[PDB]
Amino acid sequence: SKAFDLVVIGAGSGGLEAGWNAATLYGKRVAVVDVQTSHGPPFYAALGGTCVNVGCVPKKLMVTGAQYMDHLRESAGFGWEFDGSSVKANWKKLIAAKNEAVLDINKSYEGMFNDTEGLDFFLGWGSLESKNVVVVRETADPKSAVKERLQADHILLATGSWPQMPAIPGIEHCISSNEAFYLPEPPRRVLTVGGGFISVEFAGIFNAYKPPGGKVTLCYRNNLILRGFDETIREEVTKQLTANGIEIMTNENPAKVSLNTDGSKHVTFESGKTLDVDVVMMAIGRIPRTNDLQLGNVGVKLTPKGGVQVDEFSRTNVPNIYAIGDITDRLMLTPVAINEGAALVDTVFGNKPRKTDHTRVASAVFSIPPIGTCGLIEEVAAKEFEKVAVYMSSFTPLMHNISGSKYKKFVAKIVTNHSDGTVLGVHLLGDGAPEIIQAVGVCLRLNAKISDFYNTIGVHPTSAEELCSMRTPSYYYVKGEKMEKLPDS
Amino acid sequence: SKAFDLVVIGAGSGGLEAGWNAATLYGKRVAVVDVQTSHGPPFYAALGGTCVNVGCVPKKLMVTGAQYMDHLRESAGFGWEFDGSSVKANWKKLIAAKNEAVLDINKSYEGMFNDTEGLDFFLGWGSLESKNVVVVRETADPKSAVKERLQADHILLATGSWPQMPAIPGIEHCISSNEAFYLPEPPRRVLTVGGGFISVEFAGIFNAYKPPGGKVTLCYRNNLILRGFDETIREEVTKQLTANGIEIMTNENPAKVSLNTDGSKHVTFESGKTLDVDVVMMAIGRIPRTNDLQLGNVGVKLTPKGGVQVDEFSRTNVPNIYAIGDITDRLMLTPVAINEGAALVDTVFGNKPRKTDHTRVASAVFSIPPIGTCGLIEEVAAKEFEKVAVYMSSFTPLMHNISGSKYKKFVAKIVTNHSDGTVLGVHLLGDGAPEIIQAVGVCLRLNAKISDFYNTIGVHPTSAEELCSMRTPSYYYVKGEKMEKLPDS
Ligand SMILES: Cc1cc2nc3c(=O)[nH]c(=O)nc-3n(C[C@H](O)[C@H](O)[C@H](O)COP(=O)(O)OP(=O)(O)OC[C@H]3O[C@@H](n4cnc5c(N)ncnc54)[C@H](O)[C@@H]3O)c2cc1C
Ligand SMILES: Cc1cc2nc3c(=O)[nH]c(=O)nc-3n(C[C@H](O)[C@H](O)[C@H](O)COP(=O)(O)OP(=O)(O)OC[C@H]3O[C@@H](n4cnc5c(N)ncnc54)[C@H](O)[C@@H]3O)c2cc1C
Repeated sequence: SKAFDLVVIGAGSGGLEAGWNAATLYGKRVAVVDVQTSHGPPFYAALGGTCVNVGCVPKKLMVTGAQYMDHLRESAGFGWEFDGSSVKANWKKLIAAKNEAVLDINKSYEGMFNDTEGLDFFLGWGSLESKNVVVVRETADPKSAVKERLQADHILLATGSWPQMPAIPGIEHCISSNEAFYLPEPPRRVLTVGGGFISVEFAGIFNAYKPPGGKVTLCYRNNLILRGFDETIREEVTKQLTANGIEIMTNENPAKVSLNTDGSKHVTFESGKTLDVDVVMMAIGRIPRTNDLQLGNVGVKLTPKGGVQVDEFSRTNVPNIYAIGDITDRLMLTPVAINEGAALVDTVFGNKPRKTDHTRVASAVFSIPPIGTCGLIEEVAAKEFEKVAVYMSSFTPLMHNISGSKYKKFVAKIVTNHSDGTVLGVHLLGDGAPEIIQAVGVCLRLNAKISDFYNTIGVHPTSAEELCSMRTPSYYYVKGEKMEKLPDS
Repeated sequence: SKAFDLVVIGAGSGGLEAGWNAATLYGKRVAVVDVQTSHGPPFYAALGGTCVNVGCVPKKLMVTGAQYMDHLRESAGFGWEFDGSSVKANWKKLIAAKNEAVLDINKSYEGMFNDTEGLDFFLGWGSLESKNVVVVRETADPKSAVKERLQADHILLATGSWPQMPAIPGIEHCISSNEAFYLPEPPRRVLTVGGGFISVEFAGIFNAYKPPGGKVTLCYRNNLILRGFDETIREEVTKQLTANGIEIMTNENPAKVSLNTDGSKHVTFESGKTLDVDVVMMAIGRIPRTNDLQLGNVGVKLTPKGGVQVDEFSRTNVPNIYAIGDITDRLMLTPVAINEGAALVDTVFGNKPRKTDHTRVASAVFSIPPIGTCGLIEEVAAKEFEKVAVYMSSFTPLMHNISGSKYKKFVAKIVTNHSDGTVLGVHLLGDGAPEIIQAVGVCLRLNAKISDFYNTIGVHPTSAEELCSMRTPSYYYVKGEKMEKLPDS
């Protein structure tokens, strides 16, 4: 067995940050375990994590590809002429370019390990033998051959999450986001199941790359997609996906899937409705990846919903064992996992406690058009504060009247504590929204007030200047009650 | 003769804000004077101002159209196929769409005047008869017939600026940005004269719409374009314009222009080099429009360079006469002019003095790719502060390695006071830059430190998140001198 200050199980976003920082900033001896060195089947995730291999990085490339469908059409309003009937979207090329880009990242990460002293990679499946020993095996099977036994002063659990699949008849005919990344050809008809960001993101990707006579359908078991997001924006994204040819089935959920004779899938819904598609993609949730770690050997406690139970400092109930990222089933974001890994390492090896702030985190949805958001939505804020103000701007930007995409209304909302003007949340929908919101996150850290926004001089002409052009609330909540104007008193 | 609380000469960015505020917020009687009711020849600007008619608004629509040249090309990396030889950029269509959009704004300003009590528009040329009378005439000639005599308690000068044309033989064969907006056809060969934002922005526009066998040349009298901007950005923009097929002639300046027998232009540079082009667009500066105001009648004082001299509250040497916007030859931006207009009105009619902060104003250049900037460049900071740190990131984002535009390095630079970490300037080059910098403007009003950026959680994947990923200075200025590391002293 080999001895290490820190052993990390999972070479993903959080795991690599922790490992890199411990080794290069604190001079510790670090071991990092992952199940394969490059993306794709059989394990999908790999060295670099979910985000690099089957997540943020590849899907952003694919969304960027999808945006060209809109660009090509929209150029005509600006005088661009070309043979429309010659236009074809080559999925095979997209996927091949994506694969090369992901592989290049895989390769650079193994170059990092090769070049970095005291930071070593171990290929295999990690699990807990005792509270000081990580065993590395050939496969996920607990009975597979032992490759390595790693003695660890500290153990970090960073194995992320995995797609949830519903227990319905014909689930074997369905796929998840994992497989979506490797489809040999683009589906003519596809059902995306779920109303969260993965389902909305992929619907837009499939919508652009669909062969002729194609149809993308997204279904969601409740009334309105994208729960947790601003309600205006939820309603507007629904309208804007619809206007780009995507069918949105709300209050619907698959009961059953079967094969048609030609090989296509026949979906039956709980309500009795039916749909024939070429691909059914489940995006109904991601669950912490705890099953292979043999946590019962050491008694690391889990949450009711299956995450590793931690405190604010990422500590489990076992003293030298920690958990960060998706395995904790909190905020499933890459930069949050990274921030968590860095704080952990500062605490443990730097001996100066640091915890990640999980509030006021800026995030994005790469829908078409995209969402950018930071902080509280108005419903949540109205429950915590007696007086809240909402500043709303919503209209089609000029260039989209010219482009023909008149449906692309840009939404900008600011939610404040109206007692002192403190900005509680900012919510954006439209082109550039993810890029705009980043520095907004810095503003909220500094406890910006609405006056800090409107007293800042705009950049003209942009969409972002709308954030600096709102002085009078559109409406209020007074102890939970929505109203246009404050009572005369 | 008509009596008014406020008479505004010039119905542009600053004038309209001031007029609207005085009428609607303070209930004053206001007159606003402009020379045209809609955009275009002979006087180009009109109701709405330079920005609405021959500036920011149409310019941005035209750059947006220009971006499609890149989009169509870059789509191929993501699998998009089409008949490339069928591609045509219809300049006439762009201009027609631009015109309708501008005209729509012209028309809406007329409804504003009609619906608003005590806010009236007068068509004609405004000038000062005396301290308390603005005279409106048919033309700029002070001998032309009087249309109106407006008795004014207060007078606001807001006539903006006008293109500078060098005194060279054959200047009559050259145009400015004004005429560029109305060219009947797109020029095959064009020379844009100047290294500032207008010359660069139009170079990009003409480059996208040029007919077959076209060439855009930009010339600049000194060594490196875009003086006043970040040095890394100046160098990068030069590289990236060149890579998109624009010729940049540095250390060259037109000495004369003559008309060829085919109507094209023969340019001779001070060096003796020559170049044949179809259009010569002068973009060597903009100078305050003071001549037609007959300021000598009242003795309003001008600065050495020709602007109306004002204090920080926009007051002239004459108590009831004020000046804002480009006529003051300070910061020539629409939102600054607007902010000055609002502050002046609060001061004069609210009797609570307010002034515009001309520091840390965010701004953009809509080059391809675009620049976004706020605050000080490092050479300027190194003079005001004893120790400054520069945080720098410059690389081609993944998508542009796939797109084929490998020359598109995104540049992010933060300049700080290294004594306390206070952010002094932020400078960006690349897609989204103008949108990213807006909320950065808010951050600098809040006196953000570098640590406020790097302790903010990133939105991934974005270009903007680079701003939150820089912890270690790339280099420093100590007592005005550049060095990679701080001295041990
Ligand atoms: C389709 C999709 C799109 C997404 N888009 C975004 C986005 O746009 N922005 C964003 O911020 N986030 C996005 N995410 C979420 C983001 O990918 C995760 O939040 C982040 O990757 C979690 O990081 P982590 O360190 O917790 O784990 P991961 O990055 O998932 O890394 C866990 C690693 O552990 C390995 N592993 C698992 N079991 C073992 C074992 N027992 N032994 C050894 N190794 C093991 C896995 O192979 C994996 O590489 C997306 C996710 C998906 C699925
Ligand atoms: C090509 C170009 C691109 C630009 N791009 C941007 C940009 O992207 N972002 C930005 O912030 N700024 C931009 N600007 C600058 C911006 O347009 C100006 O800073 C702004 O319009 C100035 O506002 P103003 O109120 O001072 O004057 P203006 O908006 O120019 O208004 C002055 C008005 O007064 C009228 N007038 C003149 N003389 C008389 C007279 N004697 N009697 C009656 N009326 C008169 C004129 O017709 C004009 O309408 C651009 C300018 C140009 C030329």
